[PDB]
Amino acid sequence: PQITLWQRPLVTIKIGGQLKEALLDTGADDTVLEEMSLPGRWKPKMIGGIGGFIKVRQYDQILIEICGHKAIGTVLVGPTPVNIIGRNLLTQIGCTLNF
Amino acid sequence: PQITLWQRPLVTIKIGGQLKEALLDTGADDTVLEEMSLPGRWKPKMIGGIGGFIKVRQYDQILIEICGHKAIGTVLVGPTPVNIIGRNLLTQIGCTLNF
Ligand SMILES: CCOCCOC(=O)N[C@@H](Cc1ccccc1)[C@@H](O)C[C@]1(Cc2ccccc2)NC=C([C@H]2c3ccccc3[C@H]3NC(=O)O[C@H]32)C1=O
Repeated sequence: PQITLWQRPLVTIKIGGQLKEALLDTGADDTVLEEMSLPGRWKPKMIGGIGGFIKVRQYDQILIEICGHKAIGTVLVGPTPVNIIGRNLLTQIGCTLNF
Repeated sequence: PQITLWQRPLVTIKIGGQLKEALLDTGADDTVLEEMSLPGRWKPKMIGGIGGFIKVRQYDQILIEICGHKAIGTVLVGPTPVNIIGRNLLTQIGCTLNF
C-alpha cells in the first residue's frame, strides 16, 4: 500500500494477540511500545529522542504484525508518547520512502 | 527517488542560503532544525517526544529545498538533536511510504 503524509501514518499492529495503534516513524531507528507485557528476558537500552535520552526494556525476536505484514524482531518497551514502529521493523515489511 | 530505510533517510536541504543534512521523519508533524537565523516574525512553541519537551521558535512561510524539491512551510528552530523534516514539508515534495 501507498501511504500519504497529510495525516499521521497510523496503522494497526498485532502483538501478543492484541491490536494496537502505532505510528510508522522513519525518523526512529528502533521500535518502542507503551508499557505492556512481553515474554522472555530483556536487556537495558538507552534511546535518544527530541527531549532527551531515556531507559527502555529491550526484547528480542518478538512476533509482531504491522498492517497485516508479519515481522519478528526487536521491540523496546517504555514510557513513549505513542507506539512507534521504527526502521528495524519497517525494513522487514519492505517499506521505503518515495517522491 | 526511492529512499531505502536500511540506513537513516538523510538528505541535503537548502534553507536561508545554506546547505544542511536533515532526517526525513514520517513520525513528526512538524519540521525542526538546529539553531540558525531565519527571516520574519516568530512565535514560541513547545514540542515533545521521547525524552520530553523542548522550546522552539516557530517561523511561518519559509522557503526550503529538499532533495532538489522546492516547498514552503512552517519551520521550527531550537535545540533538537538532529535536523528533522516533518510531514508538513514531506507532503509538499510528494513523499509517500510504500510497502
Ligand atoms: C524512537 C525509537 O528509536 C529511537 C528513538 O527515535 C526517536 O525518538 N526519533 C525521533 C526523531 C529523532 C530525535 C532525536 C535523534 C534522532 C531522531 C522521532 O521520530 C520520534 C517521534 C515519536 C513521537 C510521535 C508522535 C508524538 C510524540 C513522539 N516522532 C516525532 C516526534 C516529535 C517531533 C519531532 C520534530 C518536530 C515536532 C515533533 C513532535 N510533534 C510530533 O508530531 O511529533 C513529535 C518524536 O519524538
